[PDB]
Amino acid sequence: TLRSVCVFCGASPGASPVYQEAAVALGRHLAERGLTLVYGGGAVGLMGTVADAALAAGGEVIGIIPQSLQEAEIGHKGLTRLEVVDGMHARKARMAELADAFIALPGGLGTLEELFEVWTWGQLGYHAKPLGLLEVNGFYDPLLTFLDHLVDERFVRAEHRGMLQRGASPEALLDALAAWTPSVA
Amino acid sequence: TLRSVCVFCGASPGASPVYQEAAVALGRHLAERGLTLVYGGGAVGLMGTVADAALAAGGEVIGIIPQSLQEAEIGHKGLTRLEVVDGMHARKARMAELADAFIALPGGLGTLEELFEVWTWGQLGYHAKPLGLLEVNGFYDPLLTFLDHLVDERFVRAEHRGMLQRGASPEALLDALAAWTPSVA
Repeated sequence: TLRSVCVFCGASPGASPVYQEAAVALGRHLAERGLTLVYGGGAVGLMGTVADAALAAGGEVIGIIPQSLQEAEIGHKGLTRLEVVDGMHARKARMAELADAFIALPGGLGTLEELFEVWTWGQLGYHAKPLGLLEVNGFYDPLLTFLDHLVDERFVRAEHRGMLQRGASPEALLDALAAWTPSVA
Repeated sequence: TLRSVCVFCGASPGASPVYQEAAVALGRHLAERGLTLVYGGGAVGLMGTVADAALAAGGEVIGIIPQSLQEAEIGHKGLTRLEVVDGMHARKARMAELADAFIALPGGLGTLEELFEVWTWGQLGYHAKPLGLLEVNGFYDPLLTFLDHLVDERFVRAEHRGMLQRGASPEALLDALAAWTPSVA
């Protein structure tokens, strides 16, 4: 049973409307499902979009932001709660602490470092929470090819590769996350 | 002027001899160049290989390991120094502190989370040190395709994308890192 899902996503909006459309769909779906959205607390780019969509649908949203980005004034003013913490490391740990699962929408370097870090925490046995990519057109295609090469070349175990789900539909991806177990090897 | 280079690389050896051959070449080259090798301090997989090759060539090697991995007994016993620190976050920060540049050899999830984190630190203006991928056959090919998609889709700025160099030759990659400046946009 999922109750809260942490979403990682770009601080930019992306070069085309498809990214914002996916963000909207994800945000709306989480709220419709009774799930709490946990995220980095921004009002810019896809961060803004996913939070606004969840809020507009009546969902609870918890933003977790380091003081450094907060005084850079990027912080959302309409959330259920906006938690200001001491540093990026504390931020990521808090986000993970409150989440039952993790979803990456498209984003850049920060989105990817968040995802790979939480994934590594799973690999190392710090949590057993599933992760997933919300696919938007072919955005994640080459990353997926790369990630499967890691398994073929034996730098990543099949069971750790299997912590990462994927789907183009928020409903189908959330279903996969909610049901995820190491038993389906 | 580079004096120390931090290398990120797999804790596994990889499915074929090409990975270890590259690691050996990199390690040897750093030492031949008078550069200090900074790394995660392991004796397993490509970590072991790069360190051994640098040591065999007479180079200085500094390993930085969290107490948690140290008491999991993966720590190299023949380095110039092996620094045991408090946590993964401290580890990464120390590694960055001692490094003038960063190189990723092939690896898995941990290698990638290290790389993307240090890259993000650069993007955010915490350091202005270059990063590079040591290419081994077509290993990094799909990652590179993905990374260029991030720029096309405007989730990553061209100037931040340009902090990451690449090369199949340790000599040519180190040359690119040593010379790197934001001016070559």
